[PDB]
Amino acid sequence: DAQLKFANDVESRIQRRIEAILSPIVGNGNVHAQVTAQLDFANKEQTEEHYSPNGDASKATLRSRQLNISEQVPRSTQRNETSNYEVDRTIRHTKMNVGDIERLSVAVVVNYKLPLTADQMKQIEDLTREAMGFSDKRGDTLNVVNSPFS
Amino acid sequence: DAQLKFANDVESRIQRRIEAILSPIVGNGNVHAQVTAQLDFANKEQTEEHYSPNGDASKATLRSRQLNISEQVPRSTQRNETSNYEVDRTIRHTKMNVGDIERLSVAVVVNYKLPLTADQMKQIEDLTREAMGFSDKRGDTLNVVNSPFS
Amino acid sequence: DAQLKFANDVESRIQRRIEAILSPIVGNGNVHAQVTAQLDFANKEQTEEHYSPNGDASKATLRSRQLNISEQVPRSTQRNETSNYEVDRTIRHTKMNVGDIERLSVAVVVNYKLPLTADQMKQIEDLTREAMGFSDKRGDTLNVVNSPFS
Amino acid sequence: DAQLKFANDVESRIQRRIEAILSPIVGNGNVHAQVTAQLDFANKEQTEEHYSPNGDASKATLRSRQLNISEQVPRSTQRNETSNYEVDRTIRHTKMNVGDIERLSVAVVVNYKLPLTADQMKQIEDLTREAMGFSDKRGDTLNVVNSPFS
Amino acid sequence: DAQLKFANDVESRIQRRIEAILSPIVGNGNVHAQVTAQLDFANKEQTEEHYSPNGDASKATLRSRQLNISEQVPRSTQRNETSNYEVDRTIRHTKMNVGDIERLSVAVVVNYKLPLTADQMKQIEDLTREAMGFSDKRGDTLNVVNSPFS
Repeated sequence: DAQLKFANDVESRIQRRIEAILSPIVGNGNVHAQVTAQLDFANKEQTEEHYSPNGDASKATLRSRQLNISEQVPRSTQRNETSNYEVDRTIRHTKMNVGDIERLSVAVVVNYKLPLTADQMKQIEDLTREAMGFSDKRGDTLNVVNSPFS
Repeated sequence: DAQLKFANDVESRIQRRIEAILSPIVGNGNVHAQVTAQLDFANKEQTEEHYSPNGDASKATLRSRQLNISEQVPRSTQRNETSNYEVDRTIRHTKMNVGDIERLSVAVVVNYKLPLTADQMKQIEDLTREAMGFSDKRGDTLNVVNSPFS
Repeated sequence: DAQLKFANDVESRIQRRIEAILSPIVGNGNVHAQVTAQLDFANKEQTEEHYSPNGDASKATLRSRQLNISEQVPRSTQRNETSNYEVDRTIRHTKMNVGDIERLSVAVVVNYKLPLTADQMKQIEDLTREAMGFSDKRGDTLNVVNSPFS
Repeated sequence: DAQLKFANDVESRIQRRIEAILSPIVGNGNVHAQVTAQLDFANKEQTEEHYSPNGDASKATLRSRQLNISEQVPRSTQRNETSNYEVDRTIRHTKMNVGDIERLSVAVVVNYKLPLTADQMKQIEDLTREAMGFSDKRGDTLNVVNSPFS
Repeated sequence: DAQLKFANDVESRIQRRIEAILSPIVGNGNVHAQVTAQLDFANKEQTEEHYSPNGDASKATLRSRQLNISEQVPRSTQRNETSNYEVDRTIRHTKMNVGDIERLSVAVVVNYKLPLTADQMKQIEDLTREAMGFSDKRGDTLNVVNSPFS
């Protein structure tokens, strides 16, 4: 129902931003872009519970203790040891948001003026990458191609 | 719904600030910038509970104790020791805010006047970095390019 | 919602103060500054509980005691010792404030008059640092650059 | 909300005081100052509980006692000793105030008349330090610079 | 809120007193002073509980006693001794006042007439110190400087 409208709005934002940043370099209307946004709407909760290790005796936190030591001499021995500890704790209750951007894909066409060089193409690709909100974490994809218009 | 409007407002703030600081150096309208803000809306709580180590006998905090020591002479021995401790404690209840900036990305175009030199470009990049609120913690990204306008 | 307005007010205060202190040295309007304030709105509590160490017998605080000592002569021995202590205590309930400044970033442009020397630039940087409320604890950043206006 | 107004009032007080003390020496309006006050609004309580040491037998406060001593002659011995003490105590309930000054930073410009000498500059710095309410505990910072006005 | 007004009143009192005592010596209006009062508003209670030592047998206060002594002759012996004491006690409930002066700082300028000598300066400093309510306990600070007026 409304999910399509929300996705369309996000795509329109990113498209107008890319065109508005790249227009002053190449011209008024010699560039077009279309973006496809993979939105996620799955309601999601979470509850971590982290404990810091207290195995090493250097920073254990003893609340109690009992250390009995017998020794006879045929060197019989004995060593009992009860220990009650205290432990750190961290608890988060993260309730994710419905409507985030999980992945993007952008295709941009640039006009001749007649080929545009390689350095200018690379810097234009870089401007677009930075204007998208690019992130190699989400697996985003970009491809800018140069071909004469008609 | 409103998340897009809030993000648009934040982006507009940062954009107008960058342009207003960089305009007096390069000219009235010979620079443009577009920023993409990755906002986070996930409701999040937290509860730490930290304990200071009292393993070392130099600063333990004994509440009780009982130290029995027998010894016969065939040097039989014995050593019992019960200890009850007291421990420090820290407890925080951090309820994060919904609407913070998790990551930024800024693309800026500067005009010729005809190339601008390298030192001026570097100081302009540095001004922009400082005016953004840049932070290598959040993974922010900046790229300023110089190309003739049309 | 209102967080942007509060941040804008804080930034306006710091900006007007920096410009008002630096204007009489360099001129009426030959300087501009823009500041970006990283505000924190996360509601936060805390509860410390500190205990002073009473391990050393020089300043323990005994409430009770029982020290039995037997000895026979084959020098058999015995030594029992029960001890009940009293301990210091400190308890704070710190409820942090929502709306503090976690980090600042300031960019300032100064006009030619034609380069300004190095000593004057250093003292101007120092005036700005002192007028900000600078603090190397919060990780604040400052950068003042000199470039001709237009 | 109102925290900014309170901070502005405190800063105005300190600024007018510094200017009013330093004006009669250097002139009517040949000095300006701007101060940045780091105020603290975190609600804070506290509860100490101090105990004076009674380990040394020179000033213990015995409420009871029981000292049994047997001895046979093969010099067998015995010594039991129960002791009940009384201890001093101090208890404070300090509820800190919301709105104190945690740190200050002052920047002052003085006019030529043409350089002002070093001794006069040092005594002016000292007057300002004393008029601020300076304190090396809070980490306050002062810097007075001399530069011709325009 | 009102704390600033109370502090201003205290400062005005001390300032008018210092000027009124120092005026008849140096002249009608050839001296100015400005004081900065560090007031404390933290609500504070207290409860001491002091016990006088009764370890020494010279002034113990026995309520009961039981001293058994056996002796056989191989000189076997025995000595049991139970003692119940009575102890002094002092209890204060000090509820501090909100609005006391924790620290002062005074800066005074005196006019030429042309330097004023060292003895007169020292006695003027001493008059000011005595008129303040000076106290090396609170860490108060005074500095009087002589410079020509304009």
